[PDB]
Amino acid sequence: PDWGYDDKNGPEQWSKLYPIANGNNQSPVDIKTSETKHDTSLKPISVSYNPATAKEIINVGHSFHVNFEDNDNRSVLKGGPFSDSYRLFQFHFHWGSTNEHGSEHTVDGVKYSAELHVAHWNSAKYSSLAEAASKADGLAVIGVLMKVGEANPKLQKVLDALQAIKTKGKRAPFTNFDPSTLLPSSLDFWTYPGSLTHPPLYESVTWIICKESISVSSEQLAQFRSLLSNVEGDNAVPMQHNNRPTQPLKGRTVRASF
Ligand SMILES: CCOC(=O)CCc1ccc(S(N)(=O)=O)cc1
Ligand SMILES: [Zn+2]
Repeated sequence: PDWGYDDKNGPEQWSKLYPIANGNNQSPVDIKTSETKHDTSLKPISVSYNPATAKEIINVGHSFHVNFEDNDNRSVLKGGPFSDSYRLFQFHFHWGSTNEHGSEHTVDGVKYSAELHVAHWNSAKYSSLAEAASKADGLAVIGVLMKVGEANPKLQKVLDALQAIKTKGKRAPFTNFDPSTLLPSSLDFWTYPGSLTHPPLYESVTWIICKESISVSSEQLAQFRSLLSNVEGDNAVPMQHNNRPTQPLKGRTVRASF
């Protein structure tokens, strides 16, 4: 690809190939709690995922993705600021070189070790992810900040699957898994209109950021960074980091459900 996270093809240079990178609805962002606007119009978040929709895990070079079958509404997200039902299709993570950083969103300037993203597309208005991907109200992503600490047992199945997709392009069946089990006990959240955090960077994401974080150990994070960005046979190139710096809010208002 013509983009990555290196010095030459990293976030700082993405605007040269993708001008929208300097847009008005870019993500992630720093959430300043003193400036958040509590909205009583926000309903609780509701997630109902069917473990049978889990499909495959893929090493995409810069990260790894766990995709789900999205032919129907067996797995959906509702409530919050949505009136329409959003269909789950994937979840993945972002992390940094060291524990000091790794998350994409930040709260009051505080950076966490990694971040979990659970993505969905508007199947109420659109017919496919491809169509919805570029629509202002096309995507919905739940972001969960991961604070380094005790090992998180709920990450086990995912972590155990990485040894099968070590190098770029590798992919394997990943089934019978319900990602709602990775979410924090409380679903209080913040929401704002944003975008994909990496190319194509479409400003089509309604973000749902959980107030409560989930844990992850230094060793578990080591496993993410142990993934390789090269194709099998070439010299190993560890996947050290894949988080984008926070972007300018530019007038946007972050709403709180609590
Ligand atoms: C199976 C096809 O998968 C996709 O097209 C995923 C697109 C995609 C969804 C969400 C995000 S993020 N970082 O903004 O949460 C990035 C890229
Ligand atoms: Zn992401």
